[PDB]
Amino acid sequence: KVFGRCELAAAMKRHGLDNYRGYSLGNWVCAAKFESNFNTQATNRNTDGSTDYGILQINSRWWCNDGRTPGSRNLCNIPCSALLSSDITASVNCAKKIVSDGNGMNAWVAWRNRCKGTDVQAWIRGCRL
Ligand SMILES: [Cl-]
Ligand SMILES: [Cl-]
Ligand SMILES: [Cl-]
Ligand SMILES: [Cl-]
Ligand SMILES: [Cl-]
Ligand SMILES: [Cl-]
Ligand code: NA
Repeated sequence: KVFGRCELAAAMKRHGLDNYRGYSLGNWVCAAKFESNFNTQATNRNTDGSTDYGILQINSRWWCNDGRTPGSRNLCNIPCSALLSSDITASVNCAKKIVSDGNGMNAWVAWRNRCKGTDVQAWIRGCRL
């Protein structure tokens, strides 16, 4: 599913991401924009052979099992395929674990480089929520 900007912002808000671990909603929408362009089916293979899945490009090295990342962990206890669903639940719940792990949203290198320090509220402007 490719989400619209306000649609995703509403869906993330319904799933408990507004102010989660103190990150306003615009952080989460900005991160998804540059990670996936709001496409739940986005995948990309990393240099080391692991693969990132879904609207927030969650990595099989640490977070999910795709059966093809030898020696990796599955800290969200999900198949990576779960993260491609039109329903964002699995992605959201796994993102909550990730952002709770010590490094906050810096885990998303695109968030650090493109969203952090910026006017992230712009990302939810004009949306009804
Ligand atoms: Cl947009
Ligand atoms: Cl695994
Ligand atoms: Cl959803
Ligand atoms: Cl933090
Ligand atoms: Cl990253
Ligand atoms: Cl509300
Ligand atoms: Na894994």
